[PDB]
Amino acid sequence: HMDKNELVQKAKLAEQAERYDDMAACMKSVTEQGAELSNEERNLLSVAYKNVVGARRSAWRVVSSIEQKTEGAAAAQQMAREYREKIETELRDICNDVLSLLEKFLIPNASQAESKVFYLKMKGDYYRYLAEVAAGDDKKGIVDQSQQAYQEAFEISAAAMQPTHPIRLGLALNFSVFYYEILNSPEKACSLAKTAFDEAIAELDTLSEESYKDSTLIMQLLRDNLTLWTGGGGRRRETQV
Amino acid sequence: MDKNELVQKAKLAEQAERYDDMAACMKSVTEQGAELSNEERNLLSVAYKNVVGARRSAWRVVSSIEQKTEGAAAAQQMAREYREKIETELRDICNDVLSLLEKFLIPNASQAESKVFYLKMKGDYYRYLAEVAAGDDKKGIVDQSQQAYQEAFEISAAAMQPTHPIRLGLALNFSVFYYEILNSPEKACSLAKTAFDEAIAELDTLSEESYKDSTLIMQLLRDNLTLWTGGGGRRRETQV
Repeated sequence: HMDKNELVQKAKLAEQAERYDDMAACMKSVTEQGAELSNEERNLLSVAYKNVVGARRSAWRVVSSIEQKTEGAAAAQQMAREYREKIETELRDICNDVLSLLEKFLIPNASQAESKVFYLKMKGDYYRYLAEVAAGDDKKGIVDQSQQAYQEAFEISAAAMQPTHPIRLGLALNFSVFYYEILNSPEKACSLAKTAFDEAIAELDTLSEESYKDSTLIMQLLRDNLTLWTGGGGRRRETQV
Repeated sequence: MDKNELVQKAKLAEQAERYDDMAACMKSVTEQGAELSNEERNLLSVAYKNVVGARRSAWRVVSSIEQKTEGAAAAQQMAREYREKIETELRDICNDVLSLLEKFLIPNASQAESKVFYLKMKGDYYRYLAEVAAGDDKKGIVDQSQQAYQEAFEISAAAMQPTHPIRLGLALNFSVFYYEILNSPEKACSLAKTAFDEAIAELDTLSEESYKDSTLIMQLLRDNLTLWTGGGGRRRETQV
């Protein structure tokens, strides 16, 4: 059995090799050893599972579009439907894997506000991924679970973290996307993103260069979504005194 | 199920970039024992190139990292063991493809261009084995790759046009084999240059579609030749 250092070293090797199943298995093993993850181990775990589920999400959108495009061909549409359902099962199993890890190991032992916000955001993300493909009688509960987790994360970070903190900015980005795509609520999605951006830009100048670089990267994403969602109108071009 | 349904599933898997599914569909088609159509042959080879390719790239990444870590030793052992795990997956993939080629693809090939395709594929997958083999094991593997390429080469020189994409692709890969596996760069260059030159003389007779098919591979030959003969005193190019 590998100790923690060997598992982290192997997860980094697997990352460079783009072997994300291996990477996630290593970081799940690290997690279940029961010690609080460091910032870099948190990033390795989250990057690994995002890529693992990300392959299915992309494949799911492709096959869904083919299923919609072949509506006049029974055999072709049925084959695409069955293949989408197969991908969905994989996707749900990955989400349930992550959600179980968050509930059983990560969230209960998060002793600092930063890490708890990170894991509650992650819980919001993976219920959101479930909500992207939920289409039966469980969608309503899943959508609510996502919003509850995001909101709990928002509550802790609003009180414990500066608005420039990358975790708080990343939470605002994804929670905004949840409102836009899952709830079909563009006005709330935009005001949430705009508020987090405005609150950060007021303090951005006070950061060290390295922290500034980190914050600005996420603030770029908030800006890009706002511009995408509001088009040429709404946003007024900027000039400088 | 039926051959046609499996082919449709393979094409769906291709669009979803799920190459394990794609490869599994086309393996089942091959195992039905009927000669593959050109479309089926390309789906099979595309699928397994992607499946094996993921390990080939991972193996090179891990090898490169392993060769650039000199401060530690237990980390060095962990990097080696991870490479050996990737190696085992790579060999199993190659052995899977080589078994299909021996049992179904090469025996059922009724036309010259098909036999050259599969003999080239056999050369390719022994070459992938040769990329990771060591010692006495490597010699036999390299010989297997060379013998397959050479038989494909002799058939294609006799029976296929020099512009045929399969003949040109054989020249390209056989040339890389000479350069990289046999450490014979001049012979690799002469093989690439001769195939390129032999195809030039008949490009004028081709349809637009065949002209593009042939020249796309001739550009890969030229790319390797430019890479292998270096810039030397070459001045960078600008276009009016």
